[PDB]
Amino acid sequence: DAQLKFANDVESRIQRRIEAILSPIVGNGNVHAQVTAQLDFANKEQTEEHYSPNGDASKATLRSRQLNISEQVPRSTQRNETSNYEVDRTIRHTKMNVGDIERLSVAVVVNYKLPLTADQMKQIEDLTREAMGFSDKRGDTLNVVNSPFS
Amino acid sequence: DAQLKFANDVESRIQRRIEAILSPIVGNGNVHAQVTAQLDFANKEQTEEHYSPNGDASKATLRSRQLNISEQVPRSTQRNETSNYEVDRTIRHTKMNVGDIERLSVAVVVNYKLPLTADQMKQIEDLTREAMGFSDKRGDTLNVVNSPFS
Amino acid sequence: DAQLKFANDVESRIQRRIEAILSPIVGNGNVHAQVTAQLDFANKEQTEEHYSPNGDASKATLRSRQLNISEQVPRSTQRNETSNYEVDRTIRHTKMNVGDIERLSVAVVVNYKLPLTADQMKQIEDLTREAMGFSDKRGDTLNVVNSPFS
Amino acid sequence: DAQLKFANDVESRIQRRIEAILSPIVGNGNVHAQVTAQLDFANKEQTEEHYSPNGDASKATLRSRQLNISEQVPRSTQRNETSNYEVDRTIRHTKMNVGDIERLSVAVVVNYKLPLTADQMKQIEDLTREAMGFSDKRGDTLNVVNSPFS
Amino acid sequence: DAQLKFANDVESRIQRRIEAILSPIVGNGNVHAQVTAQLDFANKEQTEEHYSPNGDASKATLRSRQLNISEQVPRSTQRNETSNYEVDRTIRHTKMNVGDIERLSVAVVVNYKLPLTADQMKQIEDLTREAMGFSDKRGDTLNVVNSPFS
Repeated sequence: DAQLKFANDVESRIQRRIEAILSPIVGNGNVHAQVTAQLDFANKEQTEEHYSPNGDASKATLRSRQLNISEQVPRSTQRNETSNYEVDRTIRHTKMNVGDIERLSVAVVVNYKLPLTADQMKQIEDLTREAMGFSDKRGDTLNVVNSPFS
Repeated sequence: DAQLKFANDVESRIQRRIEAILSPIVGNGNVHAQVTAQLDFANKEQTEEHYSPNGDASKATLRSRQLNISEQVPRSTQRNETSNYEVDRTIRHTKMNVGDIERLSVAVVVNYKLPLTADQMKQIEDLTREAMGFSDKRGDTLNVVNSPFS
Repeated sequence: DAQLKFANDVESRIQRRIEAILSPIVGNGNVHAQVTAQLDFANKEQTEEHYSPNGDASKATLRSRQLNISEQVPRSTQRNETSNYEVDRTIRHTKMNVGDIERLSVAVVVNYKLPLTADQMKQIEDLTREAMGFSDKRGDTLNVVNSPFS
Repeated sequence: DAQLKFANDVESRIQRRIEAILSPIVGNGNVHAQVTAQLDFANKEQTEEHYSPNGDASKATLRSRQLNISEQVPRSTQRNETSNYEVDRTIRHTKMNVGDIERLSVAVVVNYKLPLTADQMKQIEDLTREAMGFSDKRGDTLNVVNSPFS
Repeated sequence: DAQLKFANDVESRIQRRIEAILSPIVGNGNVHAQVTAQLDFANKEQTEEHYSPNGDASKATLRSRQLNISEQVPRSTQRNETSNYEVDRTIRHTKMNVGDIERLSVAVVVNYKLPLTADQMKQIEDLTREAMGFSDKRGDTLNVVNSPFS
């Protein structure tokens, strides 16, 4: 129902931003872009519970203790040891948001003026990458191609 | 719904600030910038509970104790020791805010006047970095390019 | 919602103060500054509980005691010792404030008059640092650059 | 909300005081100052509980006692000793105030008349330090610079 | 809120007193002073509980006693001794006042007439110190400087 409208709005934002940043370099209307946004709407909760290790005796936190030591001499021995500890704790209750951007894909066409060089193409690709909100974490994809218009 | 409007407002703030600081150096309208803000809306709580180590006998905090020591002479021995401790404690209840900036990305175009030199470009990049609120913690990204306008 | 307005007010205060202190040295309007304030709105509590160490017998605080000592002569021995202590205590309930400044970033442009020397630039940087409320604890950043206006 | 107004009032007080003390020496309006006050609004309580040491037998406060001593002659011995003490105590309930000054930073410009000498500059710095309410505990910072006005 | 007004009143009192005592010596209006009062508003209670030592047998206060002594002759012996004491006690409930002066700082300028000598300066400093309510306990600070007026 409304999910399509929300996705369309996000795509329109990113498209107008890319065109508005790249227009002053190449011209008024010699560039077009279309973006496809993979939105996620799955309601999601979470509850971590982290404990810091207290195995090493250097920073254990003893609340109690009992250390009995017998020794006879045929060197019989004995060593009992009860220990009650205290432990750190961290608890988060993260309730994710419905409507985030999980992945993007952008295709941009640039006009001749007649080929545009390689350095200018690379810097234009870089401007677009930075204007998208690019992130190699989400697996985003970009491809800018140069071909004469008609 | 409103998340897009809030993000648009934040982006507009940062954009107008960058342009207003960089305009007096390069000219009235010979620079443009577009920023993409990755906002986070996930409701999040937290509860730490930290304990200071009292393993070392130099600063333990004994509440009780009982130290029995027998010894016969065939040097039989014995050593019992019960200890009850007291421990420090820290407890925080951090309820994060919904609407913070998790990551930024800024693309800026500067005009010729005809190339601008390298030192001026570097100081302009540095001004922009400082005016953004840049932070290598959040993974922010900046790229300023110089190309003739049309 | 209102967080942007509060941040804008804080930034306006710091900006007007920096410009008002630096204007009489360099001129009426030959300087501009823009500041970006990283505000924190996360509601936060805390509860410390500190205990002073009473391990050393020089300043323990005994409430009770029982020290039995037997000895026979084959020098058999015995030594029992029960001890009940009293301990210091400190308890704070710190409820942090929502709306503090976690980090600042300031960019300032100064006009030619034609380069300004190095000593004057250093003292101007120092005036700005002192007028900000600078603090190397919060990780604040400052950068003042000199470039001709237009 | 109102925290900014309170901070502005405190800063105005300190600024007018510094200017009013330093004006009669250097002139009517040949000095300006701007101060940045780091105020603290975190609600804070506290509860100490101090105990004076009674380990040394020179000033213990015995409420009871029981000292049994047997001895046979093969010099067998015995010594039991129960002791009940009384201890001093101090208890404070300090509820800190919301709105104190945690740190200050002052920047002052003085006019030529043409350089002002070093001794006069040092005594002016000292007057300002004393008029601020300076304190090396809070980490306050002062810097007075001399530069011709325009 | 009102704390600033109370502090201003205290400062005005001390300032008018210092000027009124120092005026008849140096002249009608050839001296100015400005004081900065560090007031404390933290609500504070207290409860001491002091016990006088009764370890020494010279002034113990026995309520009961039981001293058994056996002796056989191989000189076997025995000595049991139970003692119940009575102890002094002092209890204060000090509820501090909100609005006391924790620290002062005074800066005074005196006019030429042309330097004023060292003895007169020292006695003027001493008059000011005595008129303040000076106290090396609170860490108060005074500095009087002589410079020509304009």
